Amino acid sequence: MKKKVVIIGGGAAGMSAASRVKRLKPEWDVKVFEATEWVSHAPCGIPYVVEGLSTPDKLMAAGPEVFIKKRGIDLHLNAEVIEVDTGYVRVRENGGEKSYEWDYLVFANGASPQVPAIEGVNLKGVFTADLPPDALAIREYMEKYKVENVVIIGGGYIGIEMAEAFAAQGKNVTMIVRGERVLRRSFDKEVTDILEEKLKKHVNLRLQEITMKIEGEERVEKVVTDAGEYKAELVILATGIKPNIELAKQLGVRIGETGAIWTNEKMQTSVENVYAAGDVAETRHVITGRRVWVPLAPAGNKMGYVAGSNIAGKELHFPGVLGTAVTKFMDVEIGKTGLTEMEALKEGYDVRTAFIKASTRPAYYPGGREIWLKGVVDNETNRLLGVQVVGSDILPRIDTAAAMLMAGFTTKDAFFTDLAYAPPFAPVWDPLIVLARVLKFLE
Amino acid sequence: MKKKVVIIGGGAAGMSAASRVKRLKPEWDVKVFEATEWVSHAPCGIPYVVEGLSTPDKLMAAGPEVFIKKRGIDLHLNAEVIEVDTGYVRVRGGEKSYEWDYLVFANGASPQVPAIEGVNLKGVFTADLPPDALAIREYMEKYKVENVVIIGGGYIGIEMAEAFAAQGKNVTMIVRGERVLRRSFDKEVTDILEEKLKKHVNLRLQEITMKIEGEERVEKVVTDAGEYKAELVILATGIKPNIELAKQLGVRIGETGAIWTNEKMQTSVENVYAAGDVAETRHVITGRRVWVPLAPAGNKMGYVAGSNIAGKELHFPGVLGTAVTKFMDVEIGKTGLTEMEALKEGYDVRTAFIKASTRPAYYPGGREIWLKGVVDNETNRLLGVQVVGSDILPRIDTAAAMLMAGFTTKDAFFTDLAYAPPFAPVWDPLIVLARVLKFLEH
Ligand SMILES: Cc1cc2nc3c(=O)[nH]c(=O)nc-3n(C[C@H](O)[C@H](O)[C@H](O)COP(=O)(O)OP(=O)(O)OC[C@H]3O[C@@H](n4cnc5c(N)ncnc54)[C@H](O)[C@@H]3O)c2cc1C
Ligand SMILES: Cc1cc2nc3c(=O)[nH]c(=O)nc-3n(C[C@H](O)[C@H](O)[C@H](O)COP(=O)(O)OP(=O)(O)OC[C@H]3O[C@@H](n4cnc5c(N)ncnc54)[C@H](O)[C@@H]3O)c2cc1C
Ligand SMILES: CC(C)(COP(=O)(O)OP(=O)(O)OC[C@H]1O[C@@H](n2cnc3c(N)ncnc32)[C@H](O)[C@@H]1OP(=O)(O)O)[C@@H](O)C(=O)NCCC(=O)NCCS
Ligand SMILES: CC(C)(COP(=O)(O)OP(=O)(O)OC[C@H]1O[C@@H](n2cnc3c(N)ncnc32)[C@H](O)[C@@H]1OP(=O)(O)O)[C@@H](O)C(=O)NCCC(=O)NCCS
Repeated sequence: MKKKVVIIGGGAAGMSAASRVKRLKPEWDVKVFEATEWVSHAPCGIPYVVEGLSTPDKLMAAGPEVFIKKRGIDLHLNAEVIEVDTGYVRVRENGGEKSYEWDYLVFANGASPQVPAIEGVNLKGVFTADLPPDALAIREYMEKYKVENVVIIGGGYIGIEMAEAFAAQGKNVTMIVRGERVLRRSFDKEVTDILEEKLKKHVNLRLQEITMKIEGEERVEKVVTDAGEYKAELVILATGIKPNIELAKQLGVRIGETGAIWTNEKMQTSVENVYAAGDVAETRHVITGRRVWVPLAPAGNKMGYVAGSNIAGKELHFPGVLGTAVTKFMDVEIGKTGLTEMEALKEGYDVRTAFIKASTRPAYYPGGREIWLKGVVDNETNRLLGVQVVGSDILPRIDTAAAMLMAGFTTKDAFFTDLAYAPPFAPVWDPLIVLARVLKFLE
Repeated sequence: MKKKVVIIGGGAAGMSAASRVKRLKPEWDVKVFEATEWVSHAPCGIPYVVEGLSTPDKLMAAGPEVFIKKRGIDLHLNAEVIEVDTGYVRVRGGEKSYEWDYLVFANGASPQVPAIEGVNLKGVFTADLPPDALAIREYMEKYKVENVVIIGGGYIGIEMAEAFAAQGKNVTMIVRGERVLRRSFDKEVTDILEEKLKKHVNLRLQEITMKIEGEERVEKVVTDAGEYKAELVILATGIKPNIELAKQLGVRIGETGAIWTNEKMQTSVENVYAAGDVAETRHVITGRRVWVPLAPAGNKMGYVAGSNIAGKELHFPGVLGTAVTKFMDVEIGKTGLTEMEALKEGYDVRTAFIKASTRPAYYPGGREIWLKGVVDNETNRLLGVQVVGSDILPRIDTAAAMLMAGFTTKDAFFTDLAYAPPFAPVWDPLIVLARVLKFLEH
């Protein structure tokens, strides 16, 4: 008969799972509790609302009424799950604080930014960019106060996307990076260097620097590091994120080695009838089989879909991820899929690599631009372990490579794949195919 | 020890194979005979040189000296192979014979000549090799051309129409069929390109051209429907493989009309290979033999043939029929089988046709993109994908990989495809397509 399903969080994962369950079991009572006023939202668009490319209401996919009226999901907004135990959840709503039973539970509860323990992080003008309310706050601050110098702490992709959003508004932007290069955790050097030459020109890039303090009157005026000081009337916090596991721990939910919630292929946790999905959830790597945490949106959506399916008695397996990701600074596109040279080495693979430059068009169609590719290959199988791409028109290479990795293509398999050619689209030898030829499969 | 290798034709296929052989066997005598002055040339760029996007010398990649001096290939330009027999080739001024131990037909395909009167008037052109682009340019400089007429609704017709429309000319398209590209795509896909095409070109469907009229020069085109003022005509009513020399050697011709080959690109005659637009190949999905005269396949075939000639065994799996082109801002392409082709092949099929956007609603510049999918009901495998609108390349190339590997609808759904707001919407259109199908179980 009928069950009560409860879902914690109204991001991509939560809504994916709610939609899916209700879709499969219309007669079921599917409740969602979302702490904010925002549902079906894209934190991925925050830099572009901040940059001013978009109005803040566009961050919402559909109307909460679509979920409630049209799809029949008992959506509670401004509802924080504060306690959780086996079969129960405790929630605060009208002010008021009330308990609800559940037969199935989903943690779709995301991840929030790491708070670096330096003094003055709580000044007015210090911001983290994680949910849509952050975009509103940043906009209202800049309207109330004249912000001219901005300082970004962190060289991850969020740092970079945020830097772009302020540089594009004519601001003086300074980036503080602990590492020897940007994005050093997720990409190899010869790839990140290409984005850096560009970044360095539009941003004061400060490598190998540890921020000690944020100083300021009623709110932020300066940032002090182990090297120098930097004028700043706005600070963007983005020094990594961590999964929101505190409620899970209350239920004794197994936490994976990554820090995120352990799941299997069906997105089940260690606790029966309890699932986890999205940025909170640890998953599987398609190439290594190791468990890994990749808090991105497409995976998050799929996990939600998968969890819902299984909750509703329709067995379905998530194979895992490839770590596929893309972003851009100005006209410089950057992305990967599969393992970097570093990751593959860490995993004990016997690897060979290649790094090549090519063009996006033939020399007889104009507008051809530079594109660079790095490939990583297991010497014992000739299989592609990963691909990194930087320059322009990278998406078809990344998406195509991703398919290839899903299927375990070799260098020879890639070479003979029937990829498309017309002069307006690409050069006669696709850059991905050139890469494949470079390595040259053998034995 | 050393062998004499001879290669007929200096297009993509010929040069691919010559480079490859010489690369593997530097001590071998590798001769190429190319009828024109052009080597390593791209007929694919002719519309854009005609449109004026490019100067005509950019149709050649590296100088002929790169091949001769730098790579050591005995390249003969302005050399037509006129006769061929077992072990010999006859070439032309001057006419002399050369021995061969291995032979490659890299000999392309030339346009079908429709047998209507006046096709040989000044101003009537075919667009197949680079000299054609030069001829078309010099004609337009010498004579004022204002009305252009294109015969044929294939991709060449369409690319040529764009090249004349973009120059402000009055362009009229005569098409025998009920729609453009009707041979290679389904209706609900071609219709999207047509709504656009119809606005910048006088599109005349279901019309058979009877006559080209003129004095010394073309002035008009007459069809079964009306007449059309015209000072320049493009004929693009299909192409056919150049097999006449092959027949002289008794080379097996496939059911398609092109030269039969196997995976190693060998013909029915020992030590004789074929590569490129002249060659019939294999279909990766159906296993049927098929002719797809396109450039990437042509290059690969050349590479494969060379490898095997030089004692390094290598197999070409075949093609998917992947292809893309564009009219103005309307991109069009496919990979794998259309609904029509799949039905012709006896598959039990289901399909889907969806519209999506290239960005999320919060990043601007999002445009419309439509996808058709064809799926075998007994395996859930993708048989083909068709795409029209904008930003189609990542869908087509990705789908192509998927077809190479035999992905199902579920395999596609769970593929880790990329997302950022500047690149695509949260649900990639390819993934939406896959979901639409829905993996069914017995
Ligand atoms: C600036 C930025 C840029 C990004 N860019 C990209 C990109 O380019 N590409 C990409 O693939 N991914 C990107 N991501 C990641 C992407 O936004 C997430 O992976 C995706 O939103 C995951 O959805 P989710 O539901 O798992 O978690 P989230 O979307 O983070 O949302 C979780 C929700 O749960 C709610 N919640 C938390 N605790 C409670 C509680 N106790 N009670 C009730 N509700 C609660 C929160 O209010 C929150 O709204 C980006 C993220 C950020 C912050
Ligand atoms: C207008 C047009 C647009 C195109 N657009 C696309 C596209 O968008 N995408 C795509 O993938 N493909 C396209 N193609 C196809 C592509 O150009 C060919 O597949 C490719 O050039 C094949 O190379 P090939 O050497 O096999 O044949 P070809 O390139 O035709 O070259 C064969 C050569 O052999 C020579 N030859 C012939 N007979 C003799 C003889 N007796 N002796 C000596 N030499 C001889 C010819 O002079 C010719 O140069 C297009 C073709 C045309 C004409
Ligand atoms: C949209 C959403 C809530 C997930 O719910 P969903 O209903 O599974 O997603 P969709 O709205 O695409 O799917 C609706 C249904 O219509 C179908 N559909 C029909 N025509 C379609 C078309 N032209 N395009 C897309 N989907 C179509 C879908 O395939 C799906 O099928 P189903 O009925 O078998 O489930 C979720 O993706 C979401 O929260 N999105 C916005 C926020 C976001 O993802 N941002 C994350 C961080 S950037
Ligand atoms: C170029 C052509 C002659 C084939 O020659 P090829 O040697 O097979 O291909 P390339 O010249 O690209 O390869 C040269 C070598 O350097 C390498 N290389 C080429 N470009 C490279 C790059 N950008 N970065 C790194 N390495 C590269 C290749 O891997 C190749 O390796 P090999 O030494 O193992 O052979 C053939 O493709 C051709 O005729 N092209 C012109 C025709 C055309 O483009 N269009 C035809 C119809 S539109």
